[PDB]
Amino acid sequence: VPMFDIYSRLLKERVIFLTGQVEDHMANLIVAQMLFLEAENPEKDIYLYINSPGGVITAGMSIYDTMQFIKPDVSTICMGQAASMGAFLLTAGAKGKRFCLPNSRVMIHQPLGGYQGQATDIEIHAREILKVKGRMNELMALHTGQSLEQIERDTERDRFLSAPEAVEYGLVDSILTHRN
Amino acid sequence: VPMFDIYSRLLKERVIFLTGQVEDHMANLIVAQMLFLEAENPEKDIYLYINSPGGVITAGMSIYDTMQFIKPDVSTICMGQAASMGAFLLTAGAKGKRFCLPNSRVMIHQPLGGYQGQATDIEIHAREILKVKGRMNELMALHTGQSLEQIERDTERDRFLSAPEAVEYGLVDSILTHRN
Amino acid sequence: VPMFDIYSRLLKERVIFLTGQVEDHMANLIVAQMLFLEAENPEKDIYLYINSPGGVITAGMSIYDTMQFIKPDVSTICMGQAASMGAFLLTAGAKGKRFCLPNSRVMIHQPLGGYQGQATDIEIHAREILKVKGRMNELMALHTGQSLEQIERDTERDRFLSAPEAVEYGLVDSILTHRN
Amino acid sequence: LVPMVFDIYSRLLKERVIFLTGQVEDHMANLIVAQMLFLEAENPEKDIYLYINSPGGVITAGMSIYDTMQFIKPDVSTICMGQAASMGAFLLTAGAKGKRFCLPNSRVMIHQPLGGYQGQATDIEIHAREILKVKGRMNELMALHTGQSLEQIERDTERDRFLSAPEAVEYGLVDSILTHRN
Amino acid sequence: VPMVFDIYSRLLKERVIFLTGQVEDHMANLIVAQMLFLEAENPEKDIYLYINSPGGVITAGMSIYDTMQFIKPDVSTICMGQAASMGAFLLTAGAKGKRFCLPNSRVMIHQPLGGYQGQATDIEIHAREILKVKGRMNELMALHTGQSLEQIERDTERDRFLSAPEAVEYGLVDSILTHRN
Amino acid sequence: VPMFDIYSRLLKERVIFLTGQVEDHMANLIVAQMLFLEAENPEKDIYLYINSPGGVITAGMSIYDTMQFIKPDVSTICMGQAASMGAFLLTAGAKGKRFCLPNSRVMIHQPLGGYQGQATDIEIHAREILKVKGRMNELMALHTGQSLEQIERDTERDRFLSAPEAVEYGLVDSILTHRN
Amino acid sequence: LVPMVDIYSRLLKERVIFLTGQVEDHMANLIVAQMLFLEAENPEKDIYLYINSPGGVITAGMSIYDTMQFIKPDVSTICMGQAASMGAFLLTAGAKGKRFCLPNSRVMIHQPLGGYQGQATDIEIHAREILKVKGRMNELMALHTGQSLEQIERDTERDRFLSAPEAVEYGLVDSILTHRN
Amino acid sequence: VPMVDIYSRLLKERVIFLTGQVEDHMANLIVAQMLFLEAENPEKDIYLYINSPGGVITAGMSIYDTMQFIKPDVSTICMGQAASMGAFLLTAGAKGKRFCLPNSRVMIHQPLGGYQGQATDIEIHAREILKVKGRMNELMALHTGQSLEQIERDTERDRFLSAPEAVEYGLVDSILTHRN
Amino acid sequence: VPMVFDIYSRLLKERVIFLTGQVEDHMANLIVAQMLFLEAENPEKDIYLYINSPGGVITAGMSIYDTMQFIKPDVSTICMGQAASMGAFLLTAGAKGKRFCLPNSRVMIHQPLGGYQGQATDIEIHAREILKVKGRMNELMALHTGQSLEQIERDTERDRFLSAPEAVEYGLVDSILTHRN
Amino acid sequence: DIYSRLLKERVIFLTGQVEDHMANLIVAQMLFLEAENPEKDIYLYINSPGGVITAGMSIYDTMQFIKPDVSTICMGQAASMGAFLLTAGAKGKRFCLPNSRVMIHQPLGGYQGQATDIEIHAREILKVKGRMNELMALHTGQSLEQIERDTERDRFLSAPEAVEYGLVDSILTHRN
Amino acid sequence: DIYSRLLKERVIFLTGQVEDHMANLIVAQMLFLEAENPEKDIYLYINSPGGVITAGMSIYDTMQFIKPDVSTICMGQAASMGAFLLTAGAKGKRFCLPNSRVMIHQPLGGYQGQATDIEIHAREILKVKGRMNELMALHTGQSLEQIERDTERDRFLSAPEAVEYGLVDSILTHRN
Ligand SMILES: CC(C)(C(=O)NCCSc1ccccc1C(F)(F)F)P(=O)(c1ccc(C(F)(F)F)cn1)c1ccc(C(F)(F)F)cn1
Repeated sequence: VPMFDIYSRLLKERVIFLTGQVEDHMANLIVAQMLFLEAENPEKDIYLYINSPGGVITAGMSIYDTMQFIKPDVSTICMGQAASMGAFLLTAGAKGKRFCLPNSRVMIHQPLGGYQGQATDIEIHAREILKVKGRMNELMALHTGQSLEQIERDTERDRFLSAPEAVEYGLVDSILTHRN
Repeated sequence: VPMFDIYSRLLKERVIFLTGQVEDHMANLIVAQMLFLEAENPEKDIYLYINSPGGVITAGMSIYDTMQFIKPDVSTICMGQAASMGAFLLTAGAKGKRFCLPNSRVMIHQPLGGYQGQATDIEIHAREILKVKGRMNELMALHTGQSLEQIERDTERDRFLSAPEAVEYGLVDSILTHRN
Repeated sequence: VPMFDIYSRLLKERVIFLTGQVEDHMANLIVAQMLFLEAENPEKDIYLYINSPGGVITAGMSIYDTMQFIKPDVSTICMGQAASMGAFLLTAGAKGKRFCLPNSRVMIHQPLGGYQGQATDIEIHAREILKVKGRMNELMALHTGQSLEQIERDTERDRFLSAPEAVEYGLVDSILTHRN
Repeated sequence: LVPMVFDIYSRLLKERVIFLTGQVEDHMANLIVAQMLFLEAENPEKDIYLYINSPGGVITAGMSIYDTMQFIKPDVSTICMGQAASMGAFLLTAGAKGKRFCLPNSRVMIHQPLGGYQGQATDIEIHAREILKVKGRMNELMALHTGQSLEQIERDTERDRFLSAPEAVEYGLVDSILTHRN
Repeated sequence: VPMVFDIYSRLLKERVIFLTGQVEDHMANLIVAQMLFLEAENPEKDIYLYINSPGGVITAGMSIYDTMQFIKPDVSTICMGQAASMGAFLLTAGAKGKRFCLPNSRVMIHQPLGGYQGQATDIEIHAREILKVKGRMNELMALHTGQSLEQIERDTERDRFLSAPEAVEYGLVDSILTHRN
Repeated sequence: VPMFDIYSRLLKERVIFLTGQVEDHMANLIVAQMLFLEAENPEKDIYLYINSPGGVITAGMSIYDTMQFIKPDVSTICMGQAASMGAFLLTAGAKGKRFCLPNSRVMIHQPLGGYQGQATDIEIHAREILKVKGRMNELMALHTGQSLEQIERDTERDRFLSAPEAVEYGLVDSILTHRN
Repeated sequence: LVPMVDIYSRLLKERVIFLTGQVEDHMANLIVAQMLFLEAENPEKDIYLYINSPGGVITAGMSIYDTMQFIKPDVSTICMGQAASMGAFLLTAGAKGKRFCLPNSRVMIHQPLGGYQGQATDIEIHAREILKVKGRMNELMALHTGQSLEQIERDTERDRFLSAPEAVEYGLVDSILTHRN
Repeated sequence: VPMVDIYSRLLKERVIFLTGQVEDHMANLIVAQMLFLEAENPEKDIYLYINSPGGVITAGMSIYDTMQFIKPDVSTICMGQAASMGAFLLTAGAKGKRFCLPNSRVMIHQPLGGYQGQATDIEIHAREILKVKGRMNELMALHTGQSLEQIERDTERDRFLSAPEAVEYGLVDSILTHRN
Repeated sequence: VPMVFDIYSRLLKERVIFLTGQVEDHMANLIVAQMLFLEAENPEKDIYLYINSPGGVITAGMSIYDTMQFIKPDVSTICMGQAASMGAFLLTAGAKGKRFCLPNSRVMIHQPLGGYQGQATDIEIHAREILKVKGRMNELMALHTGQSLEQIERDTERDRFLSAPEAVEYGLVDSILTHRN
Repeated sequence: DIYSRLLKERVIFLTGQVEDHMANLIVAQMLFLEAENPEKDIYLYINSPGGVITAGMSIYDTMQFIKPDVSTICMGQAASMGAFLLTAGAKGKRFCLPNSRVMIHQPLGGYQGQATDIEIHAREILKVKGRMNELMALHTGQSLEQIERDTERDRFLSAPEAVEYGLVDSILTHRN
Repeated sequence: DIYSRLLKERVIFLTGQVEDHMANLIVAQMLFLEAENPEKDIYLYINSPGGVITAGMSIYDTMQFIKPDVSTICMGQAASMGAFLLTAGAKGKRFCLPNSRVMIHQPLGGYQGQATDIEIHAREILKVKGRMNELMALHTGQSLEQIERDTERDRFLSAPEAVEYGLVDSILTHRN
């Protein structure tokens, strides 16, 4: 990692990178960077680049709730891909400030999970992932402006969206083409 | 491998052994041995020893359905232990002809299972193991003579029964102790 | 394996066993027995017991065409479970001679596959698994009496059937309960 | 690598913020305990802020954080982020009353202690008694912090039980929901 | 194995041989030895070769091929589950008129696969070899199917599946085998 | 690691290195580098050395879209090799500022991929990788000046380019041999 | 995995011995044992040794070679699939006029491979020995093929493939075998 | 392989095979065979084919002492190779009846050993392998008619002998070439 | 590593770069980075590249080689220990007149090594490509040694060791450094 | 940086298995010391079982090339290449500590491949053995023949025996 | 840093198994300390089960050779070479803590190869065992005969037992 090191200087310009699989510890680092920037200045926008194939729902939810919680607007920019929990956090950005780069791609689907144990415990845990599915679809509908029923239909199986399609789906607000 | 071998010669006396973990192939051996003894003589009792920790539920139901289908009474004898599907196949024997040896032990509990994938598939497979729990419990009421909601409670967790409690429970009819 | 071995002894009664995963070498053994049984007496029914979770499609189809090609009717009996390709070969028995036991279950779904390579290669194998899915669904519709659409809608995701449901669906013609 | 501003987690310690993240075990808990003492040392009056995102973990390790939280002069305010299961739910409900929060989409799981032993029957009895004594006390400390009766906590912890943020408020595990900063 | 002689032994005295699974030296040698035995036992009756194979080692397949062409008996081939690559090749190499697909078998054909490791000089020796192997396999297939060598070349560059009807139309087999007479 | 290391020192002169496999994390660091240099001087050229055999397409597209978006020209110099995604990122520098060293080579082909699962899902991901192949060829045709179908035939299979043939093909503009 | 009537045993009654797979001491000893036994059964009748091998251990192979020359009966060798390296040597080692290739079989010849680990002094002892075995192989190869020593040397420095026809014109084998007459 | 049993039938002609690594169990097999052929006719010759890289010394000496002990002369035939303890049992056959096939080769050397532990125990074991080295060289001098000192000088390092050389050295009496 | 700045960073101030061990992409890049920094620091003062290497990835070496010829300053190559294959190639590629062995270093040359696995068609592609690489390697070799391309071809078919004097005599290096001059 | 401080006293440590990267870090320290001062001695401490010859030769040629006299001090052991580099110190400056031990033997090697390549690589290791022997004779003042006779097998020398043999010059026991 | 900081107070820690690289670290710290002040005592805390003999001997020859006395202090355990280096300290300046323990025994070893080589390496470990036993007798004041009767098998000495044996000079109980 080349020399403030490269990421930490970009953090001074309110830039945060979410990269790779979503799990607790990289999630916590994003949360901490957001909380830190809100302290440095609750008025200025935060920029979160998202290149991710997805990952742990509860961990992405910590970034989501931090995203809504803090004062600053969190702008999202998708480069490479934003899949599943990655696509969910991209559309979670402040309305009007969610972006895809021209050849970034997006994928949405339904929650994934797995359990082993007794029938009683399996029902508990299956009941809970369905509640998570419903919560995601609602939040998904809310950020995209699609109906709940459109989210449900379209996430039952993997659905890919090009950058233009994700603009037209309401997942992002526009494409970043070149700096003016 | 003591010797025409010791199990095949024991089979000549209508004696079938269900040892160890219950799965598709060992269960198939027993299905075939029962079919064969039935072909030899539909009148005579068949003796099914059971020293088993349990195992795959559908594998066991292939034995259960075969026991109930074939004309001969299938007598069951618990030596060692009959746990989970082992207990089930022991109480499935012809009423009056189900026996624990003096120190054999019995354990009953609910189906174990699990699966991983999309929420929608998790739901389908949770539903299914719940349906199985229901049937298994119904079928246990049938054979032991206890109320459905008694079985449901006695098997939510691991529940041991000594040979006496297993008779008093309805699982077996009597204890074997000394040949007459 | 008990002793003439037990499976050989029941071959004499024109009973074949399909147990466990469908793959080439076990499927081959099953085919070899059908050809033998037909060469012994092309007019008598053959009895195929099925307890399997499914397996390789081409291996399963090899059994299927043999069942149809040979002179005898092939009666299919499901014990334990007949899943995926096991459900297919179950329903492919002689019309009117297809049976579930009271407590066996059936499950149906669409083909599984997978491949790695260049986009062009992926396309060739993807086209092929869809054709196979097409063929399987057509045959399922033929053997159950259900519309092609019904089959396709019901096989996108794993669907379970109790023995009663398997009869009401056209997978089997009746339940075997006791030997009359 | 960690971004620097002081790495990121050190700067947020200045504002008296501490993250509990991932599996609870001895060294990550001892890290948290050490921060809680530092904070109490740097200012015995100001509040400490403990972010919890955890599936739980080793009970004795969690109980080291817990006793530190009660022992210290500072009120410790806990904030659930993605999830607080098992020892994490316990430590969440253990923060200063009125200062325990769920983020709107965090979730809480409660259940009973896991464990087990291997050895002679005589020793199996000792270790079974111990985990039963532990389960008894934990139930009591959950009843105390949540406000639920001891019997209720028992019924509800025999099996896994999920609570959303609002249900966690209604249950007494947390006090309110943090939705937008004021 | 199930007795009646195990069941393959029983179908061997009816001149049925089973090519099943991957093609390699030892299963291929086993098929060759069955043909020679069936040829000794009666060189005037046909041999029945059931093929359910995904392919395998080319030189092991060619010991089966040369043995079918060599022995006096005709070798009739029936493809039951799949016959892919070397599997398809041995299927199409049966006695003309006596090559069948069961109705739901499939066939796949393509070009040789291989691999070498070592010095440039030996890489070239081996690369040139497999190209020649390719040229002979394409020739034998054209011969047995009646396609032009050029057609065989086009259709084997990449994997190509043929259903049982399509195989009949391609020349790869002679008839489908539906219900026994 | 000869250290403020040597790459940080080369960064000062707007020299970025792309070495080895393309993947999310080395790709993210090149994007962070590119962004940092724009912020320094959004007018001064940036130089990307490419010595790579390829890697994950979406990770390369994260770098590709960053090159086009940022205000500065990105000059691409290939040393050693630019294979697959590496060729793509090479041909994607500024027209006129794309170089090969004398004995470096270039290799181009089509997307490689692999999915497994249900036939329906195989179709979705097969269809996505074909979309990816088409959009890759379009941008390949756009940056080299060849036609969509010339790129299409030349990329069905692995195709090697000497540094002269790279120039002739429009993959790069010229060859650096000695420093002026 | 075998059929009974056992199949290779039955083919042994026709004086047919099989050399499949990699040459190593134990598979080789099995072939010497069948050769010795077949001699004792009748020292005048030929022996048929079908060869489909990539090669293998030299000494293990030399144990089949010397058995072949030692025994009274002629050992006719037949290549099916491939006879590579030690496999090829044993092919061309058959009785003169009775070594055959099947039409699409193939043959590859090269030089001894080995390796050693140890002290310089011991490295020399073993390197010399593998060079001496290389010299004895090229000689016995020059003998059985009718080629000069120098030609065998040049042609085996690196891997060299021979089609069935090129093997006949090289002296490895006497003639191809297309159909049972 | 080939039960027709090929090794059993050659044993009836008094032929024993020593193949592969010399260890207690295969050597016990050779001993058991020699014992049996003595008990069958203590006067006819026995024929030990040797193709062997050597092996454990005490395992081998059990074969050696059995060869001298039994009334029958044990003719030895090297075939392929006889190295180390293979060479020793080769030359240990009956005088005038030790043969090499023309292209067999022999290798001789001193014993190999390995020990770990306390210095006091290392001495006890190093003393022992020197004793075993002295005895082996002695016996080897006695069967080759070479001096002890010549044997000692030649076995310090690996020495290869061809079939003729092994005759010249006295390890075998002559070369079998063609059956008379 | 010892600090002094660490020992290698300190020798970089004296314009000394170390090429140690297997040649692969990341160690090659650090070498290229170093040379870009040394030219920038002073486009005229010589660069000293110590080489002790058994070889490695050709494209990775070729990134070093082309960086060496592009940059303005002369690159002086000092062999110590061993320069084998691509390491030999990079040592003889230093500034003409300034390529050295130390007295007991040894050099080894041979032809490219590679390996492919796949369809026959792609095997053709990659075998052609490695023959293309072998030719240019031989050509750049002859250029830097002065030997005829034919001589290079004959002497790199197999591993060929050269002592320090032999490498001087061959054109690989220009002289030997024995004691300090 | 304890080795860095000790480096300031012109002390370089040869520890453990000899291979390319540690040899190269050995060479880099010797060049740095020469540049810091070409007239002062360097002290190379050796505690090694040996290792890769070409790696040791890169250390050996550097010791001869650089201007400073490289004194060698054996502690623990110097076996095989470790003892070659010990005997290659500046004459009169090669030291054993009282309870170090020295082991000389012959090159070890191994190849796999074609017989032609086996002969190529075996010829080479015999060439290496001769030059190892040549240089061993050179620094100990024994004859090539004596060295060839003494190194065919493992051979242990104690500090006194290492002085008699010529491998080292004397024994350090206590600091004067 | 905590260990660097205790090194400034002339304290080195010998902890765990004795092998080449941890032993080199110890030797480097001793030469560093001797240079920093060749007149001031060095303190060596030993908590170790033993380990490689030649590595241990490089420590041992450094302790003897350098100017400063090396006072050794046993903490936890000093077994085998651990015990050897503990009795290696300056007479009068070797300590045990009250509840530390000490184990002595003979050298352990292992070779594999030709008989002639086994003899060579077997001979050498016996020489090593002689010198080891000779040095121990020296440092403990016991007779040679006593040391080897006592070390032929594992022998445990408590702190008072090791004072009485001559392995260390006194016990440390509380700071004064
Ligand atoms: C990128 C380029 C600036 C470059 O790497 N300089 C490295 C020197 S950094 C530097 C500079 C000033 C002060 C201090 C420093 C340092 F180092 F102390 F920090 P360049 O010189 C180059 C290109 C290719 C190669 C090779 F060998 F890999 F092929 C090599 N060098 C270059 C030249 C020409 C062009 C044109 F004309 F084509 F546009 C573009 N780029």
